Amino acid sequence: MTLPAFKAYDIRGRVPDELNEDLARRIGVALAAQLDQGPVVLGHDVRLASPALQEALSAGLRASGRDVIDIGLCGTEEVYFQTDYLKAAGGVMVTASHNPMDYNGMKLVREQARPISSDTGLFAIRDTVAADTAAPGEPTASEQSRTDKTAYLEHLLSYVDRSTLKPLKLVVNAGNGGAGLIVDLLAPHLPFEFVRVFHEPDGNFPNGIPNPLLPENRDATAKAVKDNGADFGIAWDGDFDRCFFFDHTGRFIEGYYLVGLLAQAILAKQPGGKVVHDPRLTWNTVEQVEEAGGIPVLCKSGHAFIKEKMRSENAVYGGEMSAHHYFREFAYADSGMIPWLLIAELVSQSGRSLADLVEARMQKFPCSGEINFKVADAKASVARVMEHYASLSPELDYTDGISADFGQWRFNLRSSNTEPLLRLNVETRGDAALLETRTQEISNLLRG
Ligand SMILES: O=P([O-])(O)O[C@H]1O[C@H](COP(=O)(O)O)[C@@H](O)[C@H](O)[C@H]1O
Ligand SMILES: [Mg+2]
Repeated sequence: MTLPAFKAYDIRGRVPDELNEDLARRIGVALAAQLDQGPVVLGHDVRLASPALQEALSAGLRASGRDVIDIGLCGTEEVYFQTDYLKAAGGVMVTASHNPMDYNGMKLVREQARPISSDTGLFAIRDTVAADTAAPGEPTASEQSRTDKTAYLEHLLSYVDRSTLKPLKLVVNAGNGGAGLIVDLLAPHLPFEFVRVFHEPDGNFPNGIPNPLLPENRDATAKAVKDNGADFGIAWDGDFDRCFFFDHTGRFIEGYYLVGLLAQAILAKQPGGKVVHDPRLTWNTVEQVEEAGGIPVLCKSGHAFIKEKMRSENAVYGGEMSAHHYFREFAYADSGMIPWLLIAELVSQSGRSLADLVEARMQKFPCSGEINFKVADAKASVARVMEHYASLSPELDYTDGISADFGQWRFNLRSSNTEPLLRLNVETRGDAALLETRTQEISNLLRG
């Protein structure tokens, strides 16, 4: 067989059977053989096993003559940022992001924080690790501790005009992951009044694993916003490369609408820029990008496709509906911090609530949300859907699965690249009734 921890985009498995210190050391050795010359940045999240896995990675890297730059406990985006900023050969973040207690993992990047994925080196590393029975060598390179965050913090703050910010009251919910450290380092430089929820880093996760999409976790941010009259609320996953927004009513804002909102915010600073978006939900993003004078660029779903497209297009911003936001100035990488700073600046400058910034867009382009289906035969299920709709002659696009545009409504239906699932997204032109009837019709076809 093959090591199951090696996934499409990263390494993730249960400790110690799928991932352990020995495997981590072998990954470090194998990674050294894949990178161009230079040092390697290492960081880790709040999980209990994360430091020991990073230490093993470092031991393997240094046995292979790689200098290591230890940036310590951090968010994933800090590995991306420091890898690029320090002109490193590559970087590894030790993290399980949002997963359970017995699980950990790694996200690997090369120069300029370019992704290393299954077909761009990650499976090559897997195969090297799988066959490596060599004795651990001893270190031939050094490790340096670089825990200064100053350049990262300055970079984050450079996205906003601090003189235009208003003293908004913001709920912030780190979910006992790592985001609170950065909020607290940014706070002396911002006028906001923070209401801190689940703020302390705690790898035992007393308040639940850090996954703001779980309704019970969602409600903790919503309640804090409502009870404190906050302007909005922000929650992060554990490694804080995703952020999640709650308006002043406590309503969680579906991520689709943030792509168009953030695109408009960025285009005010970089006029005429290209904006990359995914194919799942599109109409609102295309319109808002064009209305702000930008050029929208359709791209297959997945961070590696989006980053590659942004690079080839010099795109200023790219966004996925699923809370991933990528910024050219940030080494084309995703940040869970830049988005809320941009939104706080937009609320401050415009005098409009976050609710009102999105309300008309949500009415104009209602969407189903991503609905997942585990079916007996995905290919037969997809064929049942396409046969049912054939007589309507939709405009079809195979950029990523099947996109079908019927005029007043459209869907995207695709197989996940990460799990054996079918994923459905539907949207309409301002018609909630059509959205529901079509979503239910497709759902019935898929399950039949
Ligand atoms: O959810 P994550 O953090 O693993 O995120 C990863 O998988 C997601 C879902 O991919 P798919 O729909 O093909 O399964 C991608 O959108 C995302 O860019 C990628 O970083
Ligand atoms: Mg994450």
